[PDB]
Amino acid sequence: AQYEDGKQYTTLEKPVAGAPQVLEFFSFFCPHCYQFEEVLHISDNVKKKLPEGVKMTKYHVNFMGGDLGKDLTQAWAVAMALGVEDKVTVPLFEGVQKTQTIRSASDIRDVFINAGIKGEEYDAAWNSFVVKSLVAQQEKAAADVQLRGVPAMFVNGKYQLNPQGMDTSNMDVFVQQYADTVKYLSEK
Repeated sequence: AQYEDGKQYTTLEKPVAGAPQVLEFFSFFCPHCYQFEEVLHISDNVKKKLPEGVKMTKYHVNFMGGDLGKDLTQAWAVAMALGVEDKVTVPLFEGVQKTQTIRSASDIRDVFINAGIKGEEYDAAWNSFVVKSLVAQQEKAAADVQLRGVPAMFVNGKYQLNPQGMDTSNMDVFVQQYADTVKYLSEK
């Protein structure tokens, strides 16, 4: 076939019930994640090709960058709770990987302040049990698929995208193949 298990995707031997339709994992420490966000805009091109009725979920992971890695997962929870993902994603990536000015939880906070979120609102969110439970969700979703690498995308908790099985001559063509693959899997 044109799409083949083990080539553009793999099947989880242990399907995850009740999983989000399109579930993406990343880390601000993850160099291909940076490319995926800044250069390729994968998440955005996937959405443009997804059906009607399909929600997209994106979670941060703990296993990169030790203590700061965990801070970043909590910060991403704050971003989801406040609905400010699209304002902090780029400065967090650049602060961690480009300028390397994110070295503590306080520096993470600075990124949110500079993006216009008020200190009070940030600190209240950061310490909230709503964010606590949002951190729990991120961990449990990653735990469900025993995740040891990012970037990763899973469709309906049973298929996992396999970008190594796609040509990277052309960045545009790679993205469309990736997105078309998500669409196919979606309709599966």
